[PDB]
Parts: sequence; structure tokens; C-alpha cells
Amino acid sequence: SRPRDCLDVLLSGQQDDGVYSVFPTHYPAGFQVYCDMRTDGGGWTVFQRREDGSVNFFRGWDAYRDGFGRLTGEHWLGLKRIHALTTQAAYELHVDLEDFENGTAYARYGSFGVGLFSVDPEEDGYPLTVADYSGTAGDSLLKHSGMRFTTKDRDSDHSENNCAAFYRGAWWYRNCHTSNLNGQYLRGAHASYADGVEWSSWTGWQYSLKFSEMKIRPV
Amino acid sequence: SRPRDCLDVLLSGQQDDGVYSVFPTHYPAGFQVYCDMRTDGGGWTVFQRREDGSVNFFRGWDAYRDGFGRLTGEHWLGLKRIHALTTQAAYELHVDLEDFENGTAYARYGSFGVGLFSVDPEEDGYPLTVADYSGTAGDSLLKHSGMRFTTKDRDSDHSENNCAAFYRGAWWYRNCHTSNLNGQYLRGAHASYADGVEWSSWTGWQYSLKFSEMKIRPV
Amino acid sequence: SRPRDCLDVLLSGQQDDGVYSVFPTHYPAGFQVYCDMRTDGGGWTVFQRREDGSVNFFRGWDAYRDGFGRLTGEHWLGLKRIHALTTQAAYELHVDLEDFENGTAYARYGSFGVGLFSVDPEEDGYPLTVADYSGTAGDSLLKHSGMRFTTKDRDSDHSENNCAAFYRGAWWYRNCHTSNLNGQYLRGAHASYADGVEWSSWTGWQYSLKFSEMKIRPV
Amino acid sequence: SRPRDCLDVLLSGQQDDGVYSVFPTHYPAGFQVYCDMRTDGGGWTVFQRREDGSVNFFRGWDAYRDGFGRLTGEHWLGLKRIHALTTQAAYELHVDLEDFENGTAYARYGSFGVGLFSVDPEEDGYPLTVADYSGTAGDSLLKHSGMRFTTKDRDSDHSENNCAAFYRGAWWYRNCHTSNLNGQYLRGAHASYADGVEWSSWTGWQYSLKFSEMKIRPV
Ligand SMILES: *[C@@H]1O[C@H](CO)[C@@H](O[C@@H]2O[C@H](CO)[C@@H](O)[C@H](O)[C@H]2NC(C)=O)[C@H](O[C@@H]2O[C@@H](C)[C@@H](O)[C@@H](O)[C@@H]2O)[C@H]1NC(C)=O
Ligand SMILES: *[C@@H]1O[C@H](CO)[C@@H](O[C@@H]2O[C@H](CO)[C@@H](O)[C@H](O)[C@H]2NC(C)=O)[C@H](O[C@@H]2O[C@@H](C)[C@@H](O)[C@@H](O)[C@@H]2O)[C@H]1NC(C)=O
Ligand SMILES: *[C@@H]1O[C@H](CO)[C@@H](O[C@@H]2O[C@H](CO)[C@@H](O)[C@H](O)[C@H]2NC(C)=O)[C@H](O[C@@H]2O[C@@H](C)[C@@H](O)[C@@H](O)[C@@H]2O)[C@H]1NC(C)=O
Ligand SMILES: *[C@@H]1O[C@H](CO)[C@@H](O[C@@H]2O[C@H](CO)[C@@H](O)[C@H](O)[C@H]2NC(C)=O)[C@H](O[C@@H]2O[C@@H](C)[C@@H](O)[C@@H](O)[C@@H]2O)[C@H]1NC(C)=O
Ligand SMILES: CC(=O)N[C@H]1[C@H]([C@H](O)[C@H](O)CO)O[C@](O)(C(=O)O)C[C@@H]1O
Ligand SMILES: CC(=O)N[C@H]1[C@H]([C@H](O)[C@H](O)CO)O[C@](O)(C(=O)O)C[C@@H]1O
Ligand SMILES: CC(=O)N[C@H]1[C@H]([C@H](O)[C@H](O)CO)O[C@](O)(C(=O)O)C[C@@H]1O
Ligand SMILES: CC(=O)N[C@H]1[C@H]([C@H](O)[C@H](O)CO)O[C@](O)(C(=O)O)C[C@@H]1O
Ligand SMILES: [Ca+2]
Ligand SMILES: [Ca+2]
Ligand SMILES: [Ca+2]
Ligand SMILES: [Ca+2]
Repeated sequence: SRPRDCLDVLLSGQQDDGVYSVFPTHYPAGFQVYCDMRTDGGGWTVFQRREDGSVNFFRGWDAYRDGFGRLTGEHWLGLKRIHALTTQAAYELHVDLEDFENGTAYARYGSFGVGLFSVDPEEDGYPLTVADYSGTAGDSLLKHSGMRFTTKDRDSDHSENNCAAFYRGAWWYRNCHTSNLNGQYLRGAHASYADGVEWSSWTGWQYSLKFSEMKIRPV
Repeated sequence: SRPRDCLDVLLSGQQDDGVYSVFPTHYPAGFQVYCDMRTDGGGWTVFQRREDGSVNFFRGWDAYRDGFGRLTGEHWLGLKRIHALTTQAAYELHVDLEDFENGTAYARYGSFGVGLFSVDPEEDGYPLTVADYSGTAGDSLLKHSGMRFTTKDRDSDHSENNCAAFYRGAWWYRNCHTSNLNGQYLRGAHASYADGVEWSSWTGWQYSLKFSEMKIRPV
Repeated sequence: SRPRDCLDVLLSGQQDDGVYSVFPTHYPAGFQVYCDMRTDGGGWTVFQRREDGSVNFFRGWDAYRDGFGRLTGEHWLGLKRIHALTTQAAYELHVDLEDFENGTAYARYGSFGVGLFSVDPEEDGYPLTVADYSGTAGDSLLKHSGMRFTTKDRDSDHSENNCAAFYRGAWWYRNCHTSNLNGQYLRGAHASYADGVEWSSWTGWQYSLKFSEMKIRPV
Repeated sequence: SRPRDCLDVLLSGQQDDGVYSVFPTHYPAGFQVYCDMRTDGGGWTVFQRREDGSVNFFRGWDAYRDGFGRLTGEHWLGLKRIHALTTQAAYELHVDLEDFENGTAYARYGSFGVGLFSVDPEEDGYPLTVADYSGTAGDSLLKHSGMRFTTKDRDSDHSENNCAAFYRGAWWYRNCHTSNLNGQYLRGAHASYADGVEWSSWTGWQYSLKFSEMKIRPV
């Protein structure tokens, strides 16, 4: 009765999409998550969802560490929880996207982790590990591999300015991004440059997507 | 020997009203609570009690998060503990009231929860879920459903001012309240408007009740 | 292998005085304590020791909450740990004293607790419960029963001034004390009034004792 | 499946050098460490590594308490973790060194601990216990036995100045050091006095070593 993630939940015989308790190896108090039990056989732990612009994603370091929003709607699970999940086994990442024309695409990454070898993942800036792309959305994440997480109030990017401030989001920014899924909910085509919910490989630098979901499952 | 609430305590063969250790799913350190083993067959976990005005209830955010008073007297268990209890199963709420003429009434709610789907219940303001009224006191809580918790130093209400400051309490204020059980212990009829221990549906807007107890049990 | 106190350690077959790991009900991480396995059959958990004046006891709230000194020498275990121990069962208190003439005396209290019913024992000031005196030192603690703990930087006493500042210690001060075992190590008779390691019932108001040990065991 | 250290990992049949989860007695959440499964039969828990100067070691108290760097490279595990490991059993210390001429030497200490009897190891300054030298590097640590840990922002040394500031490191400084393995990565011979990665007994006061590893195993 102590599943470590949504795959453990599924394999214990819980087949319905919804909110479940999980207990990562180094987070034994555990916490609630949204489980996707449908995509590619199910067992995905959601850590990010955009769908309606109801939640402010232009938040500081503490909010991105601790999480915000609601599991049933738009949310960010929190980097401390994403670290606890991704360090306990080898995980893949699934990213579901939707445009405002009801077009959908996905990106799959064979390996995904946050601060995997960091003694203090918070001080080390929750650095991204990501490799092995496949899917229909194209790759907009591999160039982010190795980058620390940057917020408007904590700059660990490779730009002379703050990428999070400039592109109004929070991400593993380099100089600055190919993806920006925590960017502003600008609702489709926008004149502003690359500061919406962007996945450059699918819809370019000036299209804020309607829906994103980022979720993990052990390989 | 790890009951999750006062019902687990009762069903393990502890029939006496009093203080017991409970261990919620996501609060495994556990904590002590007052158990009501009498009301409607027993197994109720108390989280609020007014009885004599001996404890200051006009407290800030941190006090309402962490709890205050004593389990054997006037107390608030703390929103972090009420979140830990109400997210681990489906709970009902029982509210016992007494006026200064030894009149008593109660309100029962078939569903009750605090920050049930909140990634960070503290940042999300411990929002109230409450439905399905029955009893003798009348309903003074259903209009509060969906509201965040507001204190004198943290305003998440739907008023242009701070409802907690204005009505000298701490509650899931809208604009502003039908109930105010954490209000001032003004002892019966008062000239001041709605700033005492108010349950509007029973005793109106200018009567501070002698006794309140708010308690939960799994359905 | 999870003893809750020094009595559990003793009954598991550890007969030697020394440092052991204990795991109180609501402090499951556990911590190390000094166990007295000799006094009245053994199984006493030490929480205070004076013996040489090597450790500064004139410390603030945080130090008295979290503890200081070393388990093998002069120390204060910390009110958070003393709360965790005394709330998990019914404990007695033993107080061993020594003067500078190698005279010894003790006080035994049939009941002892710190913040026993406090929702937040820290905010409630770790109030003392103590009753049922017997021994050779006389009673210098029963008048302290019901008092919150006062430090130089947090005044919860019944004096118009700060008793901890005035008598250079930290205690469940009333107005102000009959005992002051966390007072200055003034080494025997002193001109200053009641600001040393005082046990008034044995050695009066102007004698700083050489040795004190305060320790607990379940009845 | 809850090894307390790298020796428990080894004896469970994990023979490969690498990163593993360990669960110390009083740190039950556990954490990841680098295990050396080769040196003198294996089972060593690494807590310090220098190899390339890629990580800043001139850090403050909080960084030395909580840890920094990466387990696969240069890192400091953190004094809170080193306290949790060394208080749960009797440990020996192994120190591996390398100069820039591919010369190697080691120091072995039959006993090693950090804040072993400290009620609050952080407030007590994580004092060093170390005894019983043998090896090829010579002894540069025994004179540090009994000293608290000093950083540039927290001075507990026996110098009139701050040893950590003066020798640009963080250590159990006396007045001031025979070893300085958290000093600046100055890369071999340097004109500056004793402010590099120094092991005085092997390479003197003006030679910053290429590689250091500090690791522990139960005797
Ligand atoms: C894009 O998908 C949407 C979600 O399924 C469609 O809206 C939904 O249409 C349902 C019937 O298919 C209807 O019951 C739902 O109420 C509605 N959902 C929402 C969120 O509005 C949408 O369909 C268009 O809009 C609706 C309201 C109807 O007028 C349809 O005829 C429209 O095509 C899809 N959009 C397009 C452009 O196809
Ligand atoms: C309202 O209920 C109160 C609590 O039961 C009553 O007071 C209690 O009366 C007991 C005998 O019934 C007595 O032993 C208790 O000491 C007392 N409790 C307290 C808290 O005072 C109260 O009764 C009135 O007051 C008491 C002191 C007597 O004088 C009675 O004759 C009074 O009726 C009840 N009040 C009324 C108005 O009935
Ligand atoms: C009070 O008790 C002390 C602790 O036992 C005595 O000192 C100890 O005496 C031991 C022999 O009995 C000796 O081996 C210890 O080294 C010594 N301990 C310390 C802490 O000094 C003390 O005895 C007096 O002082 C010692 C040094 C001798 O000179 C004795 O002859 C003295 O009586 C006791 N004091 C008195 C006044 O009896
Ligand atoms: C000191 O040890 C180093 C690590 O083993 C040597 O460098 C390594 O040499 C390997 C072949 O032995 C080679 O495959 C590795 O790429 C290389 N590692 C690194 C980190 O460079 C080093 O050997 C000297 O430098 C290398 C590049 C060659 O030119 C050798 O001929 C050199 O001797 C050793 N240094 C000395 C002075 O022996
Ligand atoms: C959103 C984003 O990161 N855009 C960045 C672009 C693109 O990387 C480039 O056009 C390749 O598409 O490069 C810069 O102009 C640049 O190199 O100075 C910085 C700018 O921040
Ligand atoms: C205690 C309380 O909340 N009273 C509020 C009342 C009642 O809601 C209303 O009289 C229905 O009974 O409405 C207001 O006057 C209003 O709408 O502007 C605000 C006031 O704060
Ligand atoms: C150490 C101590 O508390 N002394 C206190 C004494 C004794 O309580 C009293 O002499 C009975 O022995 O009373 C006071 O003088 C007083 O009542 O004003 C205050 C003073 O702080
Ligand atoms: C690195 C270091 O600690 N050097 C110290 C040296 C050596 O201890 C001494 O030369 C023995 O080798 O002593 C001092 O000069 C001294 O005593 O005043 C202080 C100086 O900080
Ligand atoms: Ca930057
Ligand atoms: Ca407001
Ligand atoms: Ca006072
Ligand atoms: Ca100094």
C-alpha cells in the first residue's frame, strides 16, 4: 500500500485516471499526484499541466521548488517532488501538446531526470537530464539537457540577462529556449517573441499552445 | 497501533472521549487530537472548540496553519493537520453549537475537505470543500464552499477589505460570511456587527455563541 | 530495535550507563540520549545535567527548544525532545543534586510533562505538569506547575520583568522561582540573589549547586 | 532494502562503484552517496572529493551543513549527513590523495566521527573525533581532533582571525591547520601560504593536491 509512482498504482489494479498517494524512496511522507492510466498502457505521473490559463505560472524559485495549482487542473508538482520521483528509478518523459485548432502532438524522451546526482538538488538548481527523442511534436528539449532551472528571481542560465524574466516563464533555460511550457497563456498566435506556452519544433516561437502535460514513467 | 483518525481509535476498542495519537497517510510522525466517541456512535476527530473565551482566536496565518490552544479546552488543530486528515479519506463534518440559554443545535455536512487537490495546500490557501447539509442549526457553511482561508495578515477573500480584520476572526471568507466560529468570544447578544462566534442560520449576525465544536469522521 | 526511551533500552538487556538511540511515538527519526541504568533500578532518560560550569546555560528560546551541550557532559536535551518523550506515556521525574561539600539529595515527582495537551507546544510555551513530591532535597518545583517556559528573549512568566533575565537562567518561571537549575554556575555560596543553580528547599536562594541531573522514566 | 551505509550496500551483493541510496538510523528519509567498493575490500561511503577544481569549495556554513557538488564528481556530502552516518556505528576514515606527478598516498584513521555526543550537532559546530593513524601520506588530521568546524561566515577556531577566511577553505581549524582538503584548487606548487588543497605531512604547506577523497566504513 506504498506505491512509489503511478505505475505502482496501475500495477496494483487501479485503472482509472485520477489523484493517488505515492511514496518515493527519499520522500517517505509521500504526496498526491495525478496519474494518467491511458497513454501507451498507462502508469504516468503528471508533474505539469496547462489547459485554460486559470493559474499564474510566472512564479518565483520557492513556488517552482514546492509546487502550485491543483492536481485536477493546471499545476506544477514542484522540483523537490520531481527530484524525489526521478532519482528512485530510470524514468522516461511523455509531453502531450494541443493547439487551438484541436491539433495534438507528443514528444517521448527515453531518459529524464532532475538533479539526479546533486548532493543538494536545490542549491545545484535541479539540473535537467533528458535524452532519446521520438514522437510527432519534434524535439524542443534536448538542447536544454544539462541546464539548471531558472526563475525570474534565480538566474542559472547561459544568457547575460534572466531568460525567465525575458520569456515570462520558468525552465532549464540555456540562451534561452526551444521550449517554454511554463510561459504565459497567450492563447495561440502572438506578436510577442517566444514568451507563451512554446514548443518551437511543432508550432514555432510565436504560438502559445492550448494544452501541455508533462508526465513520467519508469522504463 | 497506527490509527489514521479517531474512528480507527474507536474501532480498535477505545470507547472513552479524550486525547489520542493518530497517524495520517502523509503525516506519518502523527500528532495528538481530541476524539468524540459519543456523537452519532462516536469516532469524531475534533479540530475546533470554543467554550469560555480563555484562548485568543484573533491569530495570524502561521497560528492557523500550525494550530494553537489545548486539546482538552479551546483550540484550533491547524490547517496543515486538517489537510492531512481530510485528504486521506472522504470525511463528513459535524458542528455542535450552544447558546447562553443552554440551547443546543448541530449542522452535519456529508462531505468536508481542506485543500483536497492543492499541490501546496498552504500556498493555495487551504480551500474549503463542503456539501450535503442536514441538522437543527440550519446551513451557514455551504456559501463558503470553494473559498480560501483568510487571516488578518493574509487576504484571499472576495471583499475589497480583509474579512478576517473586519469580523475579527479567521475563516474561508467570501464577502464576507454566514458563519464566523473563530470570531471574538463576545458572550451572547452584541451591538457590533457579525464579529463574534456567529452561526447566522441559528442565532443571526449579533449573537456570539457559548460553545462550538467542529469535528470530522470518514463516511 | 526502536526503544521509545531509556526504560525500553534497559528492558531490552542494555544495563550500562551511556548514550543510546530512542524513537518517541511522534519523533520517529529518533535521537541520542544519556540513560541512567542505576538509579532506583535504572531506565531514566536524562534531559538536563550541570557538573562543572563548562557549558553556557544563559541561552535563548531556540537553544532551549533544540537543545545544547553534550550528552556525556553538561547539556539540555531540548524542550521539543522533552515534549516528544513525556507525551507518549505517563512519566515520573527524578532530580539528583550535589553541593560542594559532596552532600547529595534528590527530589522524585510521581508525574511530569511538558506541553502535554498543547496543539503547538512551542507556541504554547512548553507548559510544565508536575505533581506528587517525595525525597530528601525537599520540593522546589510544585509551585512551578502550570507555568510556561521563559527565556531571556521570550517572557511568558507572571512577573512584570523577565524572570530569566533577572535570575540569569531559563525555567517555568512564576514570580519568579523556588528552583533555578539552568541558572549561572556560580560555585557554592554567592552574594547575588537566587541567580545560580538554586534548589531553594535544600540549599536556599544564595547557593549554586555543583551537580544537577533531571531525568524521566515511565511509571 | 534499507542499507545504513555503503558497507550494507556491498554485503547485500552490490560490488560496483557508484551512487546508492542509504538510510542512517536518525535520517530515515535517507539520501544518495558515492560508494567505493574497491579500496581494502570495499564498502566505503565517500563524503568529500576533489579532482579538477570544477566546484567552488569556498562556501559558507549552510553549504557545508547541507552539502554541494555532485556525487559523480567534486562534492561535500554535508555535515548533517556525515553526523547521521558516523553516530549510528563506530567508523574508520580513509583519505586518498594524488599529486600532479601521478604520485598517490593515503591516511587511515581507526576512529572518525562528527558531533558524536552533540545534543544539537549544528549549534555545537560538528566537532571532529579522529584517532589511530596509519598509511603512506603521514598524519595531518590528529592535531584537528576536538575542533569545531569553521567556515568564512562562522568562526569556532582557536585563532584570533578566521582560519577559513585566511586559508580559503572550511575545516576543523585549530590555529590553523596541518590539512586543508576543502582549500582552493591552486593546481600544484603555489607562492600563497597553505591556502590550497594541503596535506602538510605529505606535500607540505605550498602544494595544492590534484585529487582527494575522504570516505568512511564501520570497523
Ligand atoms: C475542439 O474540441 C472541443 C472539445 O471536444 C470541441 O468542443 C466541444 O464540442 C462538444 C461536441 O463535440 C460539446 O459537447 C462540448 O460542449 C464542447 N466542449 C467545449 C470545451 O466547448 C470543439 O467543438 C467546437 O465547439 C463546440 C462548442 C461546437 O460548437 C462544435 O460544433 C465546434 O466544432 C472542437 N473544435 C473544432 C473547431 O472542431
Ligand atoms: C445550564 O447548564 C449548566 C451546566 O450544566 C448549569 O450549571 C450547572 O448546574 C449544575 C447542576 O445542574 C451544577 O452542579 C454545576 O455546578 C453548574 N455548572 C456550571 C458551569 O455552573 C446551568 O444551571 C444554572 O446555574 C447553576 C449554577 C445553578 O444555579 C442552576 O440552578 C442554574 O439553572 C444551566 N442554566 C440554566 C439557566 O438552566
Ligand atoms: C568529594 O568527592 C570527590 C570525588 O570523588 C573527591 O575527589 C576525588 O578523590 C579521589 C579519592 O577519593 C581521587 O582519586 C580523585 O582524583 C578525586 N576526584 C576529583 C574530581 O578531584 C573529594 O576528595 C578530596 O579531594 C581529593 C583530590 C583528595 O585530596 C581527597 O583527600 C579530598 O578529600 C571529596 N571531597 C571531600 C572534601 O571529601
Ligand atoms: C598520469 O595519469 C594520467 C591518467 O591515467 C595519464 O593520462 C592518461 O593517459 C592515458 C594512457 O595512459 C590516456 O588514454 C588518457 O587519455 C590520459 N588521461 C588524461 C586525463 O589525460 C598521464 O599520462 C600523460 O598524459 C597522457 C595524455 C599521455 O600523453 C601520456 O603519455 C602522458 O604520460 C599520466 N602522467 C604522466 C606524467 O605519466
Ligand atoms: C527564444 C530564444 O531563446 N531565442 C534566442 C535566439 C534563438 O536561440 C535563435 O534564433 C535560434 O533559433 O538566439 C538569440 O537571438 C541569440 O543567439 O542571441 C537569443 C534569443 O534569446
Ligand atoms: C457578515 C457579512 O458577511 N455581511 C455582509 C453582508 C451580508 O452578506 C448580507 O447582508 C446578506 O445577509 O453583505 C454586505 O453588506 C454586502 O453585500 O455588501 C457585506 C457584509 O460584509
Ligand atoms: C527568586 C524569587 O523568585 N524571589 C521572589 C521573592 C520570593 O518569591 C519570596 O521571597 C518568597 O520566598 O518574592 C518577590 O520578592 C515578590 O514577591 O515580590 C519577587 C522575587 O522575585
Ligand atoms: C597553516 C597554519 O596553520 N599555519 C600556522 C603556523 C603553523 O602552525 C606552524 O608554522 C607550525 O607548522 O603557526 C602560526 O604561524 C602561529 O603559530 O602563529 C599560525 C599559522 O596560521
Ligand atoms: Ca543569466
Ligand atoms: Ca479582501
Ligand atoms: Ca514577565
Ligand atoms: Ca577565530
